[PDB]
Amino acid sequence: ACTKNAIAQTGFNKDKYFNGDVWYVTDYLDLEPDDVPKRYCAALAAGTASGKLKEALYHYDPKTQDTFYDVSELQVESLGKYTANFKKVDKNGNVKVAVTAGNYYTFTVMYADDSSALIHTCLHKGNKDLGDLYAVLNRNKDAAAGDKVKSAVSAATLEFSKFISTKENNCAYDNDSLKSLLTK
Ligand code: HEM
Repeated sequence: ACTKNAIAQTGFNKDKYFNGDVWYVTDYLDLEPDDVPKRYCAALAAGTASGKLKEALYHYDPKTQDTFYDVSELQVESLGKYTANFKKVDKNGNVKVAVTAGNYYTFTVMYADDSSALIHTCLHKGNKDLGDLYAVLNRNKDAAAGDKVKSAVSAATLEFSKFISTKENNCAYDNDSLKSLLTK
């Protein structure tokens, strides 16, 4: 179960965040015990496509090889805070699991600049939530976390030392598929 009302960044710049480009997860923190694997990778694209606010997600377990993509339309709750009902798709946007009530995530942009971001998500999927999940993002998949985003982690009353890095998993991303999925 999720327990945090994450606060969106003051002055959040939606058009810069949702510019159609890719964000890589470099570090993550799940508040719940062994909610997610210790070794993981993930990335997303975020943009407006034909007037609609969209995200495309990619998940890959580097040990089991489990791979999936998602597309969602984001609804606005407030500046930087969204509710997303997702559909599981292949990399080409063909639907594998349709949108359904009960399958949604919330998404809060706590900090962002042109290169880095801190987000919170709460996943709801039928019978399961995946507890509060924080993610440090970068435009460069290999970037070490800089002072702006590390300071934002501190300002959220979190300890960056507890975040788990994704960097040592050899993950490789299809950033072309992520961008194209925004339209699907
Ligand atoms: C970057 C932000 C992230 C968002 C918005 C997000 C969102 C989601 C969504 C919507 C699903 C369900 C997809 C489907 O069934 O079609 C999912 C599943 C999952 N995510 Fe994330 N995720 C993100 C990052 C992560 C990270 C960094 C981990 C870390 C380990 C992670 C681990 C998982 C796991 C293991 C599942 C499978 C859950 C299951 O079905 O039991 N996610 N995520």
